[PDB]
Amino acid sequence: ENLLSTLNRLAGKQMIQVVKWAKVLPGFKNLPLEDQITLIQYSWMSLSSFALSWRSYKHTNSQFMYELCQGMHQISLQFVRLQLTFEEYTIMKVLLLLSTIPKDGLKSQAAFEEMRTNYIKELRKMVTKSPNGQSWQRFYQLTKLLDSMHDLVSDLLEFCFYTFPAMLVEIISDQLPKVGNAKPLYFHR
Amino acid sequence: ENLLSTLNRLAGKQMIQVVKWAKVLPGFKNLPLEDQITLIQYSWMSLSSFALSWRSYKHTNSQFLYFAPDLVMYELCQGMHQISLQFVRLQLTFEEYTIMKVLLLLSTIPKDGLKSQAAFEEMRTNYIKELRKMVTKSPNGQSWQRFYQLTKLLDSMHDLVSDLLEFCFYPAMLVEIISDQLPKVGNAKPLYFHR
Ligand SMILES: Cc1c(C(=O)Nc2ccc(S(C)(=O)=O)cc2)cn(CCO)c1-c1ccccc1C(F)(F)F
Ligand SMILES: Cc1c(C(=O)Nc2ccc(S(C)(=O)=O)cc2)cn(CCO)c1-c1ccccc1C(F)(F)F
Repeated sequence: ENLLSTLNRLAGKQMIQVVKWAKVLPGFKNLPLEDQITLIQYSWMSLSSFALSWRSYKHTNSQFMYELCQGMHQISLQFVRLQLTFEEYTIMKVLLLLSTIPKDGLKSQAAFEEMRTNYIKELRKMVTKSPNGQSWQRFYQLTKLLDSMHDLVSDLLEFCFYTFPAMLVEIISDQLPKVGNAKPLYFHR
Repeated sequence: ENLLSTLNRLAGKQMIQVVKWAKVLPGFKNLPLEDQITLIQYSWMSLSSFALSWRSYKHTNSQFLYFAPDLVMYELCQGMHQISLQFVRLQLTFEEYTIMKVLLLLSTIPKDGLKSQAAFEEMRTNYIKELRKMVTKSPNGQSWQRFYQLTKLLDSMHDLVSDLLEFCFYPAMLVEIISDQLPKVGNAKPLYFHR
C-alpha cells in the first residue's frame, strides 16, 4: 500500500520544482499561460524518465513497474556511453519540455515553434563545442536519444492520464498575474 | 468568532459561481487567462456590492441584505442597502443588472494595463454599447436619461468600495475552475528529429 503513494508524492514534490526551473528558461513565461501548463503536463513523463535516468548516472553511476523502470536504467547506461554533460541534460530537458504537444496545437503554435527552434539551435551550437569524433555525430546521438525517450514512455501516457494538480497551477500563475495600485474606470470625471 | 468566517466562506461559494457566469459572457475566455483572473480579482468588491444590493431589492424588497437563503461592518453595509433602495427608485430590470454586472467586471483594471489592453478595451466597449442599445428599449421618460442614471450608479459603486480595496488585499480554489475548461488536456503528438 505504502510504496505507490510515496512515488506519487515525490512526483508532486518535483512537478513543483520543474515549474520553478521552466519559469527561468527564456521565453517560457512569455508563452501563453494555457500553453505553459499544457507543455509541462504533456512532457512530464518524457521529462521525469530523463531526470530519473540522469540522477542514476550522476549519483550512483547508473546502478539504482520493472517493465517500465528497465527503460530508465537502460538510458542511464547510454548516458555513461556518451559521458553526457550537464549542459546537454539541461538543454535536452528543455527540448523534451517542448517535444510533446496536443495534435490540436497550442494557443500560440507560432510562439512555441520559435521557442523549440530557438532551443534546437542551442543544441546545434552546443555540439560544435562539446562533441567526440565530430559535431554532426554528437548531434545524431543526443537527438535520437531524445526520440527514444518518447518510445520508452510510448504506451504509458494513457496510464498516466489516470494519475493526472491544483498544487502546481498555483505556482505557475503565481508570479505572472500581477495583483492600492487599482485604477477604476469612471463614466464621468 | 463565527460571523466573519461564514461571510469569507459565502464570499468563496460565490467567487466560484461568478467564474462560471463570466466564462459564458461573450469574449471572456477569449481574453488572456492572466486577464480573466486579474479582471475577476480587481472587480470582486464592486461586483459583490452590486450582487448583494441586487438580492436585497429582489428577495426582501430592500429590507435586509439577503446574503443567502442560508442567511436572511455597518459603515460599509450601509452603502449596499442604500444602493438596493436606488434599485427600487429605478425599478432596475434583470437585463440591466446582468449588463451592469459585466460592466463592473470590466470597470476595474491595474494602472499598468492588462496583457491585451486592446482586446479588453474592445470587450468593454462592446458591452457599454449593449447598455446604450438596451436603454433605447427599456427607459422611462427618454433613453438618454436612463443611461445617465445606470452609468452614474456603476460609478457610485466604485465610490462605495473606494477605500476598502487595500482592506481586501491586506484563491487556489477559483484558479482551478477558471483554467479548468480552457487548458485542453492519447491525443499527444510527440516531436521527432528522425522519421
Ligand atoms: C517518481 C515519479 C516521478 C518523478 O519523480 N518525476 C520527476 C520529474 C522531474 C524531475 S527533475 C527534472 O529532475 O526535477 C525529478 C523527478 C514522476 N512520476 C509519475 C507521476 O505521474 C513518478 C511515479 C509515480 C508513480 C509511479 C511511478 C512513478 C515513476 F515515474 F517513477 F515511475
Ligand atoms: C459576503 C461576501 C461576499 C459575497 O458573498 N460576494 C458575492 C459576489 C457575487 C455574488 S453573485 C454575482 O450574485 O454570484 C454573490 C456574492 C464577498 N465578500 C468579500 C470577501 O472578500 C464578502 C464578505 C466577506 C467578509 C466580510 C464581509 C463581506 C461582505 F462583502 F459581504 F461585506
